[PDB]
Amino acid sequence: LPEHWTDMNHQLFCMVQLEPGQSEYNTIKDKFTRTCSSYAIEKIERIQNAFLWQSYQVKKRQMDIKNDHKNNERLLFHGTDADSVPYVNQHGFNRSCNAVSYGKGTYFAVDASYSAKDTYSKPDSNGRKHMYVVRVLTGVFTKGRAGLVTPPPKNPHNPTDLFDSVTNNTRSPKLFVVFFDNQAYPEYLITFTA
Amino acid sequence: NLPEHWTDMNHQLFCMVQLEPGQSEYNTIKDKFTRTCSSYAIEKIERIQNAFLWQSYQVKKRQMDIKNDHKNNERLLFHGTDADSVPYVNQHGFNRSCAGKNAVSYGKGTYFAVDASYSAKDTYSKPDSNGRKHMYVVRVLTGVFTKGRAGLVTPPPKNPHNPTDLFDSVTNNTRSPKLFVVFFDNQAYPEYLITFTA
Ligand SMILES: O=C1N=NC(=O)c2cc(OCC3CC3)ccc21
Repeated sequence: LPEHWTDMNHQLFCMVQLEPGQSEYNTIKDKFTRTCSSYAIEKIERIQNAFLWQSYQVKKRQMDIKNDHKNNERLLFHGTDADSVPYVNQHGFNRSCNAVSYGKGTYFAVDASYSAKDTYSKPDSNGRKHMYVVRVLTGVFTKGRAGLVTPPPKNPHNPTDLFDSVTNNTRSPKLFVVFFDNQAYPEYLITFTA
Repeated sequence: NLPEHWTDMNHQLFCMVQLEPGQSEYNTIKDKFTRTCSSYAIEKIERIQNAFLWQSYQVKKRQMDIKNDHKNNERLLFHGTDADSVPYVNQHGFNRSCAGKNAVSYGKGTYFAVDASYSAKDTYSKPDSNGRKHMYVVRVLTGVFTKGRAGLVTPPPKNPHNPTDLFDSVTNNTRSPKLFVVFFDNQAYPEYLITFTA
């Protein structure tokens, strides 16, 4: 389990509220405020989910072998409604659960501002919005298209050797779509307001 | 962590191994199959050695074994499919996003049968242009299960007031289970591919 995690008293799930002004809080706050400096942060919580982390690290080791190099991982944003937060904290991201123009997967934004739209981070009855900071195994990617259920093949002559993810634009990506469980680890939950 | 009876794959991550009749491994799968499908004949039985699917599956099994209270979480079940799906299942396993609607739906997931006779239906194991039918024998993490419902995209909660604490799978009938539905990747390991004909 990672260094920066705090002790869980032999439990396998904890949401840990970060201390404002310490290094970890400042790093995550800066990634958000790059594009969302007009929003008010109520809190940032570290997601310590041992089972999700295990399953994700296994996928990461496998993708590092398959792709014959590292650099398979990116930090991305995911806005969601308050009713989905408990599910994501416990079970992560489920493609089976908005527009799906680049395929039937889970969508992650490069910019917090994109995930901050009310259609994604729906304001709850008290006006609070929720956005995850997500470790995503984007790996080797191609342009997506409507109706994909998995990424395309890297060569139609080996139809089972797939891209790891798809994007809106391969030269200047602003979103990524992954199509498999455990390709995304929800690392921080930001609670914020307009 | 690959099983010690697998054949050497020489740094490769995937191998299909043809089993020999007379070996206990071939004969127990043949018996499991013929118990309900004695009218069909087996062409061959291949052991699926997929290092990546095995690792992800064994991680999910250890997690369910920890979470559940000394349960037998794992059953050996059947899955009939078309020849066009065999290369994908062999490499990537069972994808709920590719699943057909079942004639009796207990949820939107991947279906597994207790009896080979059910998977032997032409609806599931579609005969290819040479008349070969294909059925996987599958390690499935059924865990703790309940009767499913056609609307499900995940197993239901055990308790409505704790919506995130889920059953592991659903069935058609908890007293006499004949099918299981799983809603997550890496909850099933395709262990053997049976090729068979009328
Ligand atoms: O942050 C997000 N949370 N949920 C989404 O569905 C989502 C979707 C998304 O791109 C969808 C548009 C059609 C290409 C971007 C971000 C998010």
